[PDB]
Amino acid sequence: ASKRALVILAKGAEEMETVIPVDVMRRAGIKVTVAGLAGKDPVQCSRDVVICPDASLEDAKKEGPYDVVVLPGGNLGAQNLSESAAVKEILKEQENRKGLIAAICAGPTALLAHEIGFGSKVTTHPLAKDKMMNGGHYTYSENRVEKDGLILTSRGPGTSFEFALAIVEALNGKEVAAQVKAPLVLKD
Amino acid sequence: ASKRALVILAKGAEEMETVIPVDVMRRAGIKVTVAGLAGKDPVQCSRDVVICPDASLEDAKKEGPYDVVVLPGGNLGAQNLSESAAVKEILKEQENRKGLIAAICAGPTALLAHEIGFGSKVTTHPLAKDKMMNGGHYTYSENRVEKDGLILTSRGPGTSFEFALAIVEALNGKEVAAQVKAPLVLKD
Repeated sequence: ASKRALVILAKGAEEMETVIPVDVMRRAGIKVTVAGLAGKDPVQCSRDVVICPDASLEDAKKEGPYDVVVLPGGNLGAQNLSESAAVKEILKEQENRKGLIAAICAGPTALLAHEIGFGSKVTTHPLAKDKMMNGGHYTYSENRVEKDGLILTSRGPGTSFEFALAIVEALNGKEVAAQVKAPLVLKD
Repeated sequence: ASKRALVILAKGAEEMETVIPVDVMRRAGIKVTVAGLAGKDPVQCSRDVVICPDASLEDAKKEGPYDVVVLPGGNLGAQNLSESAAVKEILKEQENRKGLIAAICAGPTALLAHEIGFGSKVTTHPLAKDKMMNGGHYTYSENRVEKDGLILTSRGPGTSFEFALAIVEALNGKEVAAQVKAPLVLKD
């Protein structure tokens, strides 16, 4: 009866945008797997923080399904996500079974690369807007967190807490989110 | 002409409170060393995020001095910090040369264990107040970030961005802090 979250971690990911959702989701009792795109080896994030994944993406793919698939940002991380055929397969399957897809900052741009969620309202980092909107396949929002159907997006490192709590609210409900939020000492 | 920051990482540290300052400080051009209390080996943080330090604390001690020494929180992390004689020596030396000491959430309680900064106004997580105030050696503040002389403290994971930007403002000034803050997409 435990919800499961997959966080996909590639070289160049924004480490804050990775650790904050992972931590918050585990405070909410979600089973999170931090899966390394390239294997089980340690991953050098964008600001040189180095994180050891729980599993390779190949292994974690076999222990699905997941209630949420999480795509962190960071410009080089999103590009690695956008180029990976394993990500495409994971996202297409998640879309088909109507599971949640969550992406933050530059992360949403992998959705475009993989033709995921066309027609949805999404947000990105302001610096990633032109890229996400190439072709007019989505509608752009400047809300800090945006959710349209099964696509949940958010804007940058400083929205990471709101993004994570929104995932918690979607999976476990508003009261768990409120209970997890209080000890964090957030402003709003 | 590069400012240097030491972040001391022990088993059980709050990973958000570790990654956010490290990342923000590196965006500001500070040379940060993430030093593992127990050695160069990977460290299991409080929510099971596993981080590889840059150096052991023994090695990093030799490449000082540092403009700021940073103590993350997490209850078991702070207790490991509070029990370590190497931390005591690092903090006492930092106090004597009037360098900045920054601690967040439960982190400040290591200051008490090591008799650092008595008489200063400090803040902690609300849950760590009774422990920090044992003996009346400090004055308690409920400000989200508190700075009194060379002691900079802050309250919890959700204050981590404000805490980090305050370190940046102290080391590099208000304009660098403002410049680093803007791309993060913080609310206030």
